[PDB]
Amino acid sequence: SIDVKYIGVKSAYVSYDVQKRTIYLNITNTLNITNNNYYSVEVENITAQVQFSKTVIGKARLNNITIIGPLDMKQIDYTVPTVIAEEMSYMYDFCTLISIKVHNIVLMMQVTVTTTYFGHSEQISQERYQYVDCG
Amino acid sequence: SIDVKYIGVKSAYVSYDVQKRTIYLNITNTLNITNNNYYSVEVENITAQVQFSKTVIGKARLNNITIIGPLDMKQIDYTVPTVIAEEMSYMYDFCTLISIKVHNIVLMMQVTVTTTYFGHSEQISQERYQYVDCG
Amino acid sequence: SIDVKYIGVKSAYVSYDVQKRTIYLNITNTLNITNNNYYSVEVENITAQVQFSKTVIGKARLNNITIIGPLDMKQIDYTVPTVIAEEMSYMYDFCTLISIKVHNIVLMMQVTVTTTYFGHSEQISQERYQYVDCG
Ligand SMILES: *[C@@H]1O[C@H](CO)[C@@H](O)[C@H](O)[C@H]1NC(C)=O
Ligand SMILES: *[C@@H]1O[C@H](CO)[C@@H](O)[C@H](O)[C@H]1NC(C)=O
Ligand SMILES: *[C@@H]1O[C@H](CO)[C@@H](O)[C@H](O)[C@H]1NC(C)=O
Ligand SMILES: *[C@@H]1O[C@H](CO)[C@@H](O)[C@H](O)[C@H]1NC(C)=O
Ligand SMILES: *[C@@H]1O[C@H](CO)[C@@H](O)[C@H](O)[C@H]1NC(C)=O
Ligand SMILES: *[C@@H]1O[C@H](CO)[C@@H](O)[C@H](O)[C@H]1NC(C)=O
Ligand SMILES: *[C@@H]1O[C@H](CO)[C@@H](O)[C@H](O)[C@H]1NC(C)=O
Ligand SMILES: *[C@@H]1O[C@H](CO)[C@@H](O)[C@H](O)[C@H]1NC(C)=O
Ligand SMILES: *[C@@H]1O[C@H](CO)[C@@H](O)[C@H](O)[C@H]1NC(C)=O
Ligand SMILES: *[C@@H]1O[C@H](CO)[C@@H](O)[C@H](O)[C@H]1NC(C)=O
Ligand SMILES: *[C@@H]1O[C@H](CO)[C@@H](O)[C@H](O)[C@H]1NC(C)=O
Ligand SMILES: *[C@@H]1O[C@H](CO)[C@@H](O)[C@H](O)[C@H]1NC(C)=O
Repeated sequence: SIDVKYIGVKSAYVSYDVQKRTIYLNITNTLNITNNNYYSVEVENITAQVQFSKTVIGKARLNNITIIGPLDMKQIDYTVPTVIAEEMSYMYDFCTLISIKVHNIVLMMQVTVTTTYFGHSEQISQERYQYVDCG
Repeated sequence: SIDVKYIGVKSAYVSYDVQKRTIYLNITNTLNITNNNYYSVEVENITAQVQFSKTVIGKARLNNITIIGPLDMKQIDYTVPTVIAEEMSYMYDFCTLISIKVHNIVLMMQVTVTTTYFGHSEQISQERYQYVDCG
Repeated sequence: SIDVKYIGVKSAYVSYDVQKRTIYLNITNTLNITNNNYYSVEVENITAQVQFSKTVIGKARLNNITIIGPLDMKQIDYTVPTVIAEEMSYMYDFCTLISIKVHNIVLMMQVTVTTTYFGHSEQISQERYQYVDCG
C-alpha cells in the first residue's frame, strides 16, 4: 500500500474551524496552496517469464496415495445446553447473549494444494467494532 | 492499493466551518488552490510469458489415488438446546439473542487444488460493526 | 507500506481551529503552502525469471503415501452447559454474555502444501475494538 488513513472524527487538508458560542470578528484569511502529487506504482518490465510444471510416471506401481489440502475440519462438536428451571422467581434478562462461532470478516486468497503465483496480494481491513451496547 | 481513507464523521479538502450559536462578522476569505494529481498505476511490459503444464503417464499402474481440496468440513454437530421451565415466575427478556454461525462478510479468491496465476489480487473491507444496541 | 496513519479524533494538514466560548478579533492569517509529493513504488526490471517444477517416477513401487496440509483441525469438542435452577429468587441479569469462538477478522493468504511465489504480500488492519459497554 501507499497511504492508509484511519481518522476517528474529522480529516481536513485545510480547516478553518469555528465552534459554538464564538465571536468571529475582524478576520482576514488569505491562503495559497500549490499542491502537486505524482504517483508511479507497480511498474514491471519483464523480458521473459517461464512458469513450468512437468509430471512423468513411467511403468511405476502406486498405491494408497492420499493428498489432503489445508483447512481440514473434521469431527467437531459444539454443545451448549441451556436448562433454566423456574419456581416463584423473577428474572430480568435485559441484554443476555449466547453466541457461537460468530464471524464478522473472513477473507481468503490462494488457499490451495499446489500454487505457482507471480504478482501482488493485498488485504486491507478498517472498521469500528462494537459488540454489545446496553444503555 | 494507493489511498484508503476511513473517516468517522467529516472529510473536507478545505473546510470553512462555522458551528451553532456563532457570530461571524467582518470576514474576508481569499483562497487559491492549484492542485494537480498524476497517477500511473499497474503498468506491465511483458515481451513473453509462458505458463506450461504437462502430465505424462506411461504403462503405469495406479490405484487408491485420492486428492482432496481445502476447506474439507466433515461430521460437524451443533447442538444448542434451550429448555425453559416455568412455575409462578415473571420473565422480562428485553433483548435476548441466541446466534449460531452468523457471518457478515466472507470473501474468497483462488481456493483451488492446482493454481497457476499471474497478476493482482486485492481485498478491501470497510464498515462499522454494531451487533447489539439496547437503549 | 509507505504511510499508515491512525488518528483518534482529528487529522489536519493545516488547522486554524477555534473552540467554543471564544472571542476571535483583529486576526490577519496569511498562508502559503508549496507542497510537492513524488512517489515511485514497486518498480521491477526483470530480464528473465524461471519457475520450474519437475517430477519423475520410474518403475518404482510406492505405498501408504500420505500428505496433509496445514490447519488440520480434528476431533474437537466444545461443551458449555448452563444449568440454572431457581427457587424463590430474584435474578437481575443486566448484560450477561456467553460467547464461544467469536472471530472478528480472519485473513489468510497462500496457505497451501506446495507454493512457488514471487512478489508482494501485504496485510493491514485498523480498527477500534469495543466488546461490551454497559452504561
Ligand atoms: C473591523 O475592521 C474595521 C476596518 O479594519 C474597523 O473599522 C472596525 O472597527 C473593526 N471592528 C471592530 C469591532 O473594531
Ligand atoms: C500564492 O498566493 C500569494 C497570495 O498573494 C502570492 O503572493 C504568491 O505569489 C502565490 N504563489 C504561488 C506559487 O502561487
Ligand atoms: C520500463 O520500460 C523500459 C524497459 O527497459 C525501461 O527503460 C523503463 O525505464 C521502464 N519504465 C519505468 C517507468 O521505469
Ligand atoms: C491402504 O491399502 C490397504 C490395502 O492395501 C487398505 O486396506 C486401506 O484401506 C488403504 N488405506 C487408504 C487410506 O487408502
Ligand atoms: C465591518 O467592516 C466594515 C468595513 O471594513 C466596517 O465599516 C464595519 O464597522 C465592520 N463591522 C463592525 C461591526 O465594526
Ligand atoms: C492564486 O490566487 C492569488 C489570489 O490573488 C494570486 O495572487 C496568485 O497569483 C494565484 N496563484 C496561482 C498559481 O494561481
Ligand atoms: C512500457 O513500454 C515500453 C516497452 O519497453 C517502455 O519503453 C516504456 O517505458 C514502458 N512504459 C512505462 C510507462 O514505463
Ligand atoms: C484402497 O484399496 C482397497 C483395496 O485395494 C480398498 O478396500 C479401499 O477401500 C481403498 N481405499 C480407498 C480410499 O480408495
Ligand atoms: C481591529 O483592527 C482595526 C484596524 O487595524 C482597528 O481600528 C480596531 O480598533 C481593532 N479592534 C479593536 C477592538 O481594537
Ligand atoms: C508564498 O506566499 C507569500 C505571500 O506573500 C509570498 O511572499 C511568497 O513569495 C510565496 N512563495 C512561494 C514559493 O509561492
Ligand atoms: C527499469 O528500466 C530500465 C531497465 O534496465 C532501467 O534502466 C531503469 O532505470 C529502471 N527504471 C527505474 C525507474 O529505475
Ligand atoms: C498402510 O498399509 C497397511 C497395509 O499395507 C494398511 O493396513 C494401513 O491402513 C495403511 N495405512 C495408511 C495410513 O494408509
